[PDB]
Amino acid sequence: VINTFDGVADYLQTYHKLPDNYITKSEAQALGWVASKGNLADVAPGKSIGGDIFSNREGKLPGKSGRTWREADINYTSGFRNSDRILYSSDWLIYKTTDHYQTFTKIR
Amino acid sequence: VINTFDGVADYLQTYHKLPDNYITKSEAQALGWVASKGNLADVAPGKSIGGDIFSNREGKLPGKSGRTWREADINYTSGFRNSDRILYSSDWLIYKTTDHYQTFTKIR
Amino acid sequence: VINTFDGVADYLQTYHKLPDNYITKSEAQALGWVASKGNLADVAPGKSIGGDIFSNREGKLPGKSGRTWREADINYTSGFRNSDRILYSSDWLIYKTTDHYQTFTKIR
Repeated sequence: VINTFDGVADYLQTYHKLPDNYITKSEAQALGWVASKGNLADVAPGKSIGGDIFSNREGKLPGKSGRTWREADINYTSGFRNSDRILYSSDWLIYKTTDHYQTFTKIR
Repeated sequence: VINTFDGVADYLQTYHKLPDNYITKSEAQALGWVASKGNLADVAPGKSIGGDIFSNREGKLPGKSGRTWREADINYTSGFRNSDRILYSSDWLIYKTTDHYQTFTKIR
Repeated sequence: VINTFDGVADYLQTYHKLPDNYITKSEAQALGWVASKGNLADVAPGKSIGGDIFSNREGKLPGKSGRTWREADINYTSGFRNSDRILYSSDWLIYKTTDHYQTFTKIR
């Protein structure tokens, strides 16, 4: 019902209480809601996950002795992580994937 | 593949079973999926979180003896909670924040 | 700051490290982030939840001896599940709901 900055501010000034569409964290929890901790934006705004080791167990990326592969999320703003990743090797080859490691394209 | 109301209804009438893009809750779980309880819309449609105490440990909001601050989510429809909050004091001052308590603007 | 395929690839080639907006999974976790397992697209791309028994305890759907009701998600792509469901009986009657089982409309 009422959930805008000005709509809520005016209601608070007039009635001295929040509109009927609001419930406290306790009430929400009593109903079965458990706050998710999966949105990276909540704990680290403007950041993205990246720098971890990609095993390359499938072998779709070119292997070599001493070469390790790493990954980083691309196009992430907030919410759930997507399927876009950039893969880079210790010797600097760069690949991309937009389908969560199903296929790769060399981009440099 | 097939996931619309009419596409699924016609497939059910013709084949008497769901299309190959559907899996039961058990099957999804066997694969590693665990239903999230973080979407407030699932347990309380049309509602928003609001009314809880805001500590104001940082002191960006004007303090006073006997004055307590509370908050409420703004612009929430469903899914993850955003960074929009309205702050109101026991004596009725009103502020807003759009960056999850980083900065505040007096709006009344 | 830098999170596009070409922006990140060029930064990696020039500086040999990810931009300052990236943090590893460990670092994110140290900060309080716990990867959600609630996005079906992560474990089963292109799939939707469907085929489970709908109890019909409320009785808004026509009951009969030997008739069981089942449901399936509609319009799902990724992220949180929505409120769209198709209900079908053992004897093939088809209904739809767009408000998470509050109201139903016979569609076949």
